Amino acid sequence: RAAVVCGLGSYLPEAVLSNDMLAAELDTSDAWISSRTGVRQRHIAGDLGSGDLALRAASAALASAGLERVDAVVLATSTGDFCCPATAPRVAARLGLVGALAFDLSAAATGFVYGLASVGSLISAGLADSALLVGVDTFSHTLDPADRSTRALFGDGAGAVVLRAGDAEEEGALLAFDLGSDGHQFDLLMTPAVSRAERSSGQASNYFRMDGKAVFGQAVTQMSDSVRRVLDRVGWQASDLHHLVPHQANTRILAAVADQLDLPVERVVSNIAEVGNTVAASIPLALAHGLRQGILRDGGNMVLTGFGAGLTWGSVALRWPKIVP
Amino acid sequence: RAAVVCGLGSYLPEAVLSNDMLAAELDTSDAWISSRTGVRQRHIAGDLGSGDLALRAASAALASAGLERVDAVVLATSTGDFCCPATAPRVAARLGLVGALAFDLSAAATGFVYGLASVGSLISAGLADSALLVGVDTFSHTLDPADRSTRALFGDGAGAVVLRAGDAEEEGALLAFDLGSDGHQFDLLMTPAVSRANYFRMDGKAVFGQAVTQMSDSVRRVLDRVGWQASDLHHLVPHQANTRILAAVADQLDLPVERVVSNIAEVGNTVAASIPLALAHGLRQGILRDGGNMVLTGFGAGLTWGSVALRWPKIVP
Repeated sequence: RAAVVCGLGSYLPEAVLSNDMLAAELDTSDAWISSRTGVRQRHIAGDLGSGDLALRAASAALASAGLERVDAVVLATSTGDFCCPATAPRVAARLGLVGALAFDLSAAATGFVYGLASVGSLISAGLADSALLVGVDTFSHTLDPADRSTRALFGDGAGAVVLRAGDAEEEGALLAFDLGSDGHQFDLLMTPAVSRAERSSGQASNYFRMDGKAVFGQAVTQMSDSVRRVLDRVGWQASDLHHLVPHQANTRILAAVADQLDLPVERVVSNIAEVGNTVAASIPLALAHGLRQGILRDGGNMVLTGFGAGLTWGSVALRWPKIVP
Repeated sequence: RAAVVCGLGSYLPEAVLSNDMLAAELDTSDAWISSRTGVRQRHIAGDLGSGDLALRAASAALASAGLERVDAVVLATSTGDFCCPATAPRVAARLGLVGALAFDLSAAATGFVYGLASVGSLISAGLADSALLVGVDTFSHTLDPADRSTRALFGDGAGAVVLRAGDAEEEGALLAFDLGSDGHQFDLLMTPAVSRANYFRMDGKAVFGQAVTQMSDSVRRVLDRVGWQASDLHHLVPHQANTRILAAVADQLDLPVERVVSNIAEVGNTVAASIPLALAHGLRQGILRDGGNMVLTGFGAGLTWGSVALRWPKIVP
């Protein structure tokens, strides 16, 4: 009993932050923003929360799958609408799926990969026959207004897939996983929790921070090595890969991952220039981009891979199924 | 391939807020608190976060299982140490684990039950051979200091089990599940995210009816799935919502309260930690029957609910 991908959907908020806007706001330049990140625009949730974005992505994903019900709704997010409860139950209800198994999973930029492991396993174990997994984050709400580095990189969005029970020989079946963590380096990427004083005031200044230099080099190796492990597990060489869909960490990181694997860079699916780094949403948003562009091959050998806060990392191998755009 | 419970552990913070202390601070009474909630004391985390409590609970559960290591750590919590990342990776690291599969799961007071489903399924599907599940919450950090209802009810703590790969015939095997939600009713139990430009609140009256009805129905559904009647249960171990809710669930299910495991008087309502802390209490008291028919059940914010059936295994304290 396998878990099979059978639907894809996504949603990006309407508002866009350009380099020109960001340069004007923070008294910097267009050059600096592109140079450092290669990101030219990022979508900004504004008054919308992760729940709102997830709802739109999930509805589109259900239409894609040709299904009007699923047994489970899981959100991979670090930017839930509340501290308590999870966002997933509300999203499930707003999809007309009251009664569904629903919860949020926290694994930062590796959330979508961990999400696939969790939902895929629920289906394989017989606790659900179908599921929505939504990778969604609204990191823009959590950025320091004065910080040009993070504001240049991060954007908001949601991407969703539908999984169903199936056979391991079907296109879209999740074939092998690599999953890990290194909590010894937990402090490298962080958005602190609100203090009790901040909760009392009704104002928090708990902003996302990252050690950019320390994150770059490690991110490349972490994802490259994780891909290699899953390639070895499924019996593929790097050359057998048609599609590599990494967490869109930064512009340089994506090509650097290909370099380590001696994989042609053109095989890396990337839209980081148009949407920025959307954390848990990055992989399914990149998938949606590939599908829009007709890049994704029916039955093509594919690996999805992530690395992020925790630290966390992981990869999943599958053959890409026929998905309705 | 089943997931089998093979260890139990817990940790309560040292500090205790007694009814007498709370009565003194908010000008109420032991009588009012005990009548309303059934709570007589509760443990308060203070400077310790959920990560600290989870580490201690986890270490105890490993020792209970006779293991130094497992493949995975999941924390069921709504009060993690950070907004990003999860707390589970740090816990796994400090336990000396090897690149653990690690994340936090959010399902409020149903978190332990959802956790067993997620962790159990990871094991059953072959993604892990062993795992720690920690139900941990420090709700005291999120309560309004002037709110007598929530401060009377909630306490802090962590409880953990070890699960391992095994056979469905083994004692401790997770036998059947029920899991659900109703997000249309999300506003009944809530801790808002704080704006960067908000304490926990509950609608107690509305929550009471839903807690009783959803926990009762969830148990009935899981009983049907495993093939037991309520009268076959040796133990029901519910989320410790409050004493009146547990009594109403027992009556609704035609269960004697004597078979409902509860330590809410001693630890209060600890959200995700409530079920494993109740199990720990039961084992301490010598109440738990070796191989006994057991259902764990939760309901909470989301709204969420769910139940798991298993035969309780021989765990040596």
